Amino acid sequence: SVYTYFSAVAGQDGEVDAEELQRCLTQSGINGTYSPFSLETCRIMIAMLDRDHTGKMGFNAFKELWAALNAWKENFMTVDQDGSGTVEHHELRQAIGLMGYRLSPQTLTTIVKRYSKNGRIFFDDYVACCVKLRALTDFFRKRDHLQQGSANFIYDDFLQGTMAI
Amino acid sequence: SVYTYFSAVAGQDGEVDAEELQRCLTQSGINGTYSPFSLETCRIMIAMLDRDHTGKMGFNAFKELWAALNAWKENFMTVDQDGSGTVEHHELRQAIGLMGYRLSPQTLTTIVKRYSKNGRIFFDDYVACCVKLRALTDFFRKRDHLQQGSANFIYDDFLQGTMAI
Ligand SMILES: [Ca+2]
Ligand SMILES: [Ca+2]
Ligand SMILES: [Ca+2]
Repeated sequence: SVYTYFSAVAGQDGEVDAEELQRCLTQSGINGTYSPFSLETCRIMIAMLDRDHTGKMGFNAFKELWAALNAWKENFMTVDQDGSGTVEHHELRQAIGLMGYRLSPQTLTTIVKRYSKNGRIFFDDYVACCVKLRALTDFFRKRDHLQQGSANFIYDDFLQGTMAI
Repeated sequence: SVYTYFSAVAGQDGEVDAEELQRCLTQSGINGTYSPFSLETCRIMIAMLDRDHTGKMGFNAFKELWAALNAWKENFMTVDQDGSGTVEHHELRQAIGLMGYRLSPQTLTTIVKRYSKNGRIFFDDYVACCVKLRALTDFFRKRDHLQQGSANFIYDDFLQGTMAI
């Protein structure tokens, strides 16, 4: 069980940091034949749910992450129509739609260019993208309760929410 | 010159991607006895100046980056008053002030937690921090029309500016 691996890598504090999380996820086999997650992707995964700002992730938060990772993995396989093991612009656009985001062509362009390596978006980068989209949206939503699609941010708040990710 | 190193790694399009930039900067000696830059840091250095959204860096952008890196390098030497080769909370506070940014102790704490390892911020992470602070502050300033320290953002705009870095 992935939960058994969590316990095995948790260490003395019963919670995982980026490095421990990377070990747990790699042992889980969630990445299949794709490359394991990078330390950076695991760090952002933690930042996404680090409500207490401790740089670590508790088990209950991990259950939420695991659920999200499996949904994102299915989306990846769904949109990877050519089975390249990489997500191209039109595929990523589809995945973004599957996740519920309504983004402009330019934003999509920016995202593809930012996450591409040698021309392609591999699983690790794809997941990192999904994580950041969710983390940034969580922050934005706290300033957009009416869900109007706009929000005011004081500079300091803006940096706190974005620099933490 | 550093531009000689740029020309040595530049692609046939006269630009460099994150990996080619990494090689150029390693040859430049901007780090001295410090470590080379991580791929992630080089990727955001490119993003910071990717005004034409090509995911690559041309000569003009590199010259701008080189100037910024030297500014950040000099600031690093200035604030690392105990010669630890690393920047601690108090020292980063000074550096952020030298960069012309005014943030709260709370935001400072968020930044230190994000980039420090055992209380120390090493060169690569320090530069990554400087890059993101500049990029996000410039993005915020563009929307802060009245220059009052607060700005309203359309959701998609917010995501493009933040996902870009
Ligand atoms: Ca632990
Ligand atoms: Ca594909
Ligand atoms: Ca120091």
